[PDB]
Amino acid sequence: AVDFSAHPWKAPGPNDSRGPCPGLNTLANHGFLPRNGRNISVPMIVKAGFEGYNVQSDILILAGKVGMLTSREADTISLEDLKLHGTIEHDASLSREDVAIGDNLHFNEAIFTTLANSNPGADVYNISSAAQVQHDRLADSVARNPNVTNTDLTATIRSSESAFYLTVMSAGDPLRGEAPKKFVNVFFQEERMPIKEGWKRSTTPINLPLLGPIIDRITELSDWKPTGDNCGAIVLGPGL
Amino acid sequence: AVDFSAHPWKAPGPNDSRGPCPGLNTLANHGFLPRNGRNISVPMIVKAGFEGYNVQSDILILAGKVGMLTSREADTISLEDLKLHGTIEHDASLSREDVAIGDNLHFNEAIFTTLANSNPGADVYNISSAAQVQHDRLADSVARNPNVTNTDLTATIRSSESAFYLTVMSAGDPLRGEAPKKFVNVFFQEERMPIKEGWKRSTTPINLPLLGPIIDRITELSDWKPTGDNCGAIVLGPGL
Ligand code: HEM
Ligand code: HEM
Ligand SMILES: *[C@@H]1O[C@H](CO)[C@@H](O)[C@H](O)[C@H]1NC(C)=O
Ligand SMILES: *[C@@H]1O[C@H](CO)[C@@H](O)[C@H](O)[C@H]1NC(C)=O
Ligand SMILES: *[C@@H]1O[C@H](CO)[C@@H](O)[C@H](O)[C@H]1NC(C)=O
Ligand SMILES: *[C@@H]1O[C@H](CO)[C@@H](O)[C@H](O)[C@H]1NC(C)=O
Ligand SMILES: *[C@@H]1O[C@H](CO)[C@@H](O)[C@H](O)[C@H]1NC(C)=O
Ligand SMILES: CCCCCCCCCCCC
Ligand SMILES: CCCCCCCCCCCC
Ligand SMILES: CCCCCCCCCCCC
Ligand SMILES: [Mg+2]
Ligand SMILES: [Mg+2]
Repeated sequence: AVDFSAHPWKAPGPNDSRGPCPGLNTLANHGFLPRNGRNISVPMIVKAGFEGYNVQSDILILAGKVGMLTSREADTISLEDLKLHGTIEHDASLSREDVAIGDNLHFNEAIFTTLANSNPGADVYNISSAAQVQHDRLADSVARNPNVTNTDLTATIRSSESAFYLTVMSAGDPLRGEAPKKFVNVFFQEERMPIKEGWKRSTTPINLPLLGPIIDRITELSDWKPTGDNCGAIVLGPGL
Repeated sequence: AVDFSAHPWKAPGPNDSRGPCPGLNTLANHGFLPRNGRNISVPMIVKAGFEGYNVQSDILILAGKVGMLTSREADTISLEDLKLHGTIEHDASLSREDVAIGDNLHFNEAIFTTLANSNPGADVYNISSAAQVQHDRLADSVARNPNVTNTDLTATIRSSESAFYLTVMSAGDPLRGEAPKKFVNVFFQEERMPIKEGWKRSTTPINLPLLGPIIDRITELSDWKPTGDNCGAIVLGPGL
């Protein structure tokens, strides 16, 4: 059914739509999603995320339908549409700059330094390192971004994203909440599945029951606190 | 051309899905949407709203994709899913009870009394009557529902809904912001297009540019103020 050898990595061209999400960009760069990054529906995302990563429909339907709000189309997006600030896209990203003081769309190596340097002395990233990175990235946004938004919702989304890189890029059981640095680094820096380096699609389904306790533990270890508004309101569509 | 003779009203059966929205219920009762009220996509809503009412894609795409959040499916809903409180469904409805103190799903004649009795001495409802109804419905919820939610967002949705019945059920130019009581009453009470009573689909497109000034004027005349935190956060999916 799914043949990874028939899904080679190819660099996106200059008119291939790419977004702020390394998960979806990586699927597109391997043809699990359309390589042009356009006309993508939630069914397409569900199937691509299952085939590529063994991520289940529960989280992809929930996230996907929120992502659909970022376009002007009835049932599709471009991947670039997802950069719409305050729908899903948030400050204190792991690999992108805050929209008020920089580029909220493209991989940025200087931002990524915090993650790349985390968990000193080990060859994996794990739940405690992930939490430390989140704490540090939010401190960076509070220090440098006069428009910073930090809410219960953005904090949960951020922990979700960390749980994603820990699980989808895992070597063994994604339950363990740890992933080889060499796999995660390739994922973010090149938006490529690190097949050559020894990565394989998880044989364990990654769903909400699995991710939940990981998300909550990342949040707990990150020493997160409310800083201001705390209204979990999302942007419901472009140009409002 | 649209043939309404090909789209007769039929009462919903006991396992036909129906929701809190008279607009979409009415389209289903005429087969513009599936009579069973199930497996409804945003494209289906766009086409049905155009064919039945001359409502354009701008508002239906925006509202439709928010409505999709209420189901567990990738790109469809059942009409009943739309009852999900705090996505679109709100307190101080025109024809339904608040969820905390009653049934937020079915037409309720006692609630509907306020609208049915508005604009005394005219045979139309109009912008000032619609505003008075909204003021009175909200006051009712504030008096009887200690859990009332009333925010910039719910207030905008409410004025949008009033603008819809004023425009879609109009006799002449929907621009005028007035509709025969005999048409509107059938719309709410029977969820039927009042063809027998003389109604015809608008020949003027109903879109955001047309609705916007009507919405804003209803709001202005309604002497509205927020309740509590005024947080415009929506519920992003069922069972959270
Ligand atoms: C419905 C599916 C998905 C949608 C709509 C989606 C959307 C997004 C968006 C909008 C962001 C930017 C958040 C920000 O940093 O400001 C993002 C980030 C991220 N997504 Fe996805 N995503 C989805 C699925 C996935 C999958 C399957 C993975 C797999 C690992 C993933 C991993 C990530 C990671 C690691 C980030 C963090 C990037 C950063 O902080 O620099 N996502 N996602
Ligand atoms: C197509 C034209 C539409 C018309 C004419 C229309 C009309 C209305 C009206 C008049 C109400 C208020 C009922 C009341 O307060 O008792 C209402 C409520 C509602 N409509 Fe629609 N609607 C339309 C489209 C939509 C769409 C596309 C969605 C979502 C996909 C939607 C979802 C709802 C919901 C959830 C409510 C419940 C709000 C509440 O009263 O608590 N409607 N609609
Ligand atoms: C998107 O894909 C659908 C089939 O899934 C196709 O009919 C449609 O034309 C495509 N959209 C565009 C704009 O190319
Ligand atoms: C993460 O790895 C570091 C270094 O190996 C270790 O000290 C720490 O206990 C680990 N944390 C978790 C949650 O496994
Ligand atoms: C961001 O903050 C600055 C300085 O506090 C202020 O001038 C500006 O209005 C803010 N911009 C936004 C996006 O609200
Ligand atoms: C609505 O109708 C009433 C009675 O005919 C009238 O007094 C009122 O001015 C009308 N308002 C608008 C906005 O047309
Ligand atoms: C109403 O709000 C209060 C807030 O103090 C809360 O305790 C209660 O559970 C709410 N009731 C309902 C019906 O949810
Ligand atoms: C990209 C993160 C997923 C966004 C989905 C919003 C709902 C809350 C977070 C998902 C896990 C609880
Ligand atoms: C008939 C009820 C739906 C119409 C209005 C919904 C608009 C969605 C939210 C956008 C900001 C108000
Ligand atoms: C959210 C969809 C309905 C919006 C209509 C209310 C305001 C219209 C004019 C305001 C200018 C931005
Ligand atoms: Mg970001
Ligand atoms: Mg209601």
